[PDB]
Amino acid sequence: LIKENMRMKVVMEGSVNGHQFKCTGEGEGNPYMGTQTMRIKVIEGGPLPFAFDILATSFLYGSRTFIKYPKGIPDFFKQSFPEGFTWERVTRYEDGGVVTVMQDTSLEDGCLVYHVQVRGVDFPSNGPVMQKKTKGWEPFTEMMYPADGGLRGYTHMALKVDGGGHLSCSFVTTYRSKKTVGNIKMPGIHAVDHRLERLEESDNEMFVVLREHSVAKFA
Repeated sequence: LIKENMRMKVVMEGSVNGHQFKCTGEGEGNPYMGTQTMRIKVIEGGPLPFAFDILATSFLYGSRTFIKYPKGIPDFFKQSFPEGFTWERVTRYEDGGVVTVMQDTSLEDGCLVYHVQVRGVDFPSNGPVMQKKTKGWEPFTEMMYPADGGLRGYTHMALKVDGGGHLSCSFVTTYRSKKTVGNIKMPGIHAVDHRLERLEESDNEMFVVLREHSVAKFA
C-alpha cells in the first residue's frame, strides 16, 4: 500500500493566541528513503500574526509514514495501513507557550490524507513567536518508545530566534494505530533523526515549502 512514491494532502485548522487560521498542503516523497516535500498555503487567517515555524512541525514532524527504517527495526507507521494511525501531541515552549495537536493519517485512493487540529495559547505578546522573529528548527532526534501497542515519541527541539538565540521546546507525542483487522509487529526503543527545512517562502509566509528527511536508528 505504501509505494516508493506516495503523495500526501493536508488540512490544518486551529488558533494561536486566539488568532484563527486554516492551511492546506500537498506534496510527495519516498517513504522508504525518509524524504518528503510539501507545498503549503495559508488559506484563512493570513497573514498569520505569529511564526509559521510553530505550525511547521505539525505538517511534517507530522508525516511519520516517510521514515527510512532498517529491516531490523519494525516500522509501526507503514504497518498501520490501510487504516492508518493518529498522533496527539503537547508541546511546551521556553518562556511560555503551549500547543496541543490532534492528527489523523488516512490512505484514500492511494494518497495519504492528513487532518490536523492545532491550538496554541500563552505565547508572550512580545516574544519571538508572536513577533515573527524565528529562524527555523534545528535538526532533532525523536526517541521512540513502545507503549501499550502504540508508540510514545519524545523530542527536545530548539527553535532558532533572531540574534543567535534559541527557545527550547519539548514534544511528547502518542502515536496510535487505527488498524481493526491484521497485525502490527511492535519495535523496541529506537531513535529517529529528523531534518525539517523551510524553503521557498513568500514575504509574509502565505506560501511555504517544507522539506523533511527522517531516518530511524538504534537508540
